[PDB]
Amino acid sequence: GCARWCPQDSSCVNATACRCNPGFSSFSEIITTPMETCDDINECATLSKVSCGKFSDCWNTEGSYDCVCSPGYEPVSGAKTFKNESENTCQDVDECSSGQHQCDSSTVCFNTVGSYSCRCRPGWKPRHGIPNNQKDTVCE
Ligand SMILES: C[As](C)(=O)[O-]
Ligand SMILES: [Ca+2]
Ligand SMILES: [Ca+2]
Repeated sequence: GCARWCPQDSSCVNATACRCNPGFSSFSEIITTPMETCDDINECATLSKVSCGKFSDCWNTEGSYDCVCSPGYEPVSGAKTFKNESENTCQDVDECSSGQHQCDSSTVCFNTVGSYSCRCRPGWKPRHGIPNNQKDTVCE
């Protein structure tokens, strides 16, 4: 059988009951009424569950979730999206060597984990207001 009144995001279990689809939850384990709702589980809140690993972030979605390397980090496996630690290959991006940085020609790019900084070349001095060791740094 298959109850046809099954609420959204749930699938029939028999002729008089339904079950929330994987990724959703309901108040009762078994839906026996069309008034019951199947709500999205936030996999990123349960701090209990394992992590995405280092340099990553958990992003919740309606019906699922995704792990992504944080800004300043990129996956060596080309896999922009992953599910667990084991799939984590987020390494830091070297904006200086990759020439992706945007330091004033008057400065020298210095790479850091997750970011990067522009420093004053020796014998040079920072312009006014703006300080050194920064992405907006400028020297004269
Ligand atoms: C993509 As949907 C509205 O079936 O959760
Ligand atoms: Ca979710
Ligand atoms: Ca970096």
